[PDB]
Amino acid sequence: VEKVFFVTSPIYYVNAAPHIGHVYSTLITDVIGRYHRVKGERVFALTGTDEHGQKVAEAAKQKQVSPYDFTTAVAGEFKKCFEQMDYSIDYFIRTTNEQHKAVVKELWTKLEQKGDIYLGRYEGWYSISDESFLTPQNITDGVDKDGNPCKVSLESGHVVTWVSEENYMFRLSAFRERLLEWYHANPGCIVPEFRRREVIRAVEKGLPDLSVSRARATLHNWAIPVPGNPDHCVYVWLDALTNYLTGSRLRVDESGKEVSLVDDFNELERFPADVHVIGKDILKFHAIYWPAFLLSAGLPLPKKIVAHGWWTKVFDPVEKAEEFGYDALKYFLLRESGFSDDGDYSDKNMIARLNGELADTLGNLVMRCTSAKINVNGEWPSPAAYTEEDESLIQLIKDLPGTADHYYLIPDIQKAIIAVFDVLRAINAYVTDMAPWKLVKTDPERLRTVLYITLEGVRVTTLLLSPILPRKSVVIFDMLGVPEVHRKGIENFEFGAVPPGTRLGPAVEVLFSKRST
Ligand code: MET
Repeated sequence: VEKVFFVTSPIYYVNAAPHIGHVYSTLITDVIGRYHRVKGERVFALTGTDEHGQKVAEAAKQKQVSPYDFTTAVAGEFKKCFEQMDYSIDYFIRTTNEQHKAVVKELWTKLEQKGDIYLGRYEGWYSISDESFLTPQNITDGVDKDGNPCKVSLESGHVVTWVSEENYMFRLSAFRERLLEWYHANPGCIVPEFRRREVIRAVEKGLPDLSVSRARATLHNWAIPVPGNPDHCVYVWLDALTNYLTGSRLRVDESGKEVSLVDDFNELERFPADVHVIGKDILKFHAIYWPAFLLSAGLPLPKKIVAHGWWTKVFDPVEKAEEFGYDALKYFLLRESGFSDDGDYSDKNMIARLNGELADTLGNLVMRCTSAKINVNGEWPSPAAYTEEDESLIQLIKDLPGTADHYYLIPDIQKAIIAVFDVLRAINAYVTDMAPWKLVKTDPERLRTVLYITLEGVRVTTLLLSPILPRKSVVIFDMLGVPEVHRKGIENFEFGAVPPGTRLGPAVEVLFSKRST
């Protein structure tokens, strides 16, 4: 089914300035979106801000300014950050948007009509910071900003409070069987696998109904009213999760502003999401609540939720990008960490990867095959006959796109990078064995073959690395003189797509500059 590939980030609470957490989540969303655009697919990537709720309102009250002013300002800080980071997100959604609120009301009303929302009570624990209902098994003893004894969440460590409110309740308990059927029929719907298993174990244990409204005083009147009941506000999470639906329904102009909300999601061919990128801290809301709501409303379910290893709720990414380069930092963040906190994020390791992989492996190779000493005609040469060693390298280059494609689709961007760099290491080894610098004087016919394979390997690896290194990839292709048309599209994943006789671009000038150890 040819639709628009729909990839999302979470929408971030505006209680606080943007930091690495949000940058990382949105980076992953951006990389996926970029890969599918490189593949030649229609893409709509979404990110944004989560602006209502008790947590934000109390942050605004702490800074002594109105919630409207506060949210608008911080939303601006997030936008500025994502421009600075040079993402290619198609739209930035804010839950304060009137068209978003409209959608929330439509969805709420649908749930109510299907009989899945009733008036009840929630009596139990709540983490305002996580906007999360917790059971007594999920709390323990801790301390508040003072240092007084209190209760805190086991999930997150933030303070919990007991809540006793008459609330509108969603009949989540009724969706346990269908959610379990969903997880089992779609065993790749949650990545990584151990997080999928975690969700299943949880839903197996049983599901309580879920409070989807709060008394308006509690949220300092900073939330969406419940349709037909002004005394209640819609739970920030139902509000927040609904952004995905809203985004799927907005026509957006070339400038990036929302201009229209379509009635039927199918008009824009985005819903449901093909990939929801989230942090591990909000898995339950996306893998349990969200699909339960969609099941109630008869809406289609997302294909994949990928939950990465860091919590999204001192290390300044803009500052490090100014120091080491933007693409470099992006490469590091995506290469250093798989689905764990077990990444080494120090300057030592940043420089180690910068010098070792980016400069020594990739950059060095680019200069070798474009060098005036080795590539004396400044062109793609026409290869002669291939040796078995030539063919071994060629096979790797041919196999690479299929391998990288699967990884990007899991999605597992770390493994995609590793796969490309395995081939880059192999090309370097080949170049070292063939010693093309010596062949310029000794065997020009042989050099043609060696140089051509090298150039082609570099092009193909660069193409598959272009979602990770969007700017540097362009520089590389410019050096190789690859025409624009060949920088995109699955047809150009194939070996030999750039014909011999193509001229290299002019030289000026380093690709990645190494740094003091
Ligand atoms: C619908 S995604 C909501 C995410 C939440 N606002 C957070 O920052 O953790």
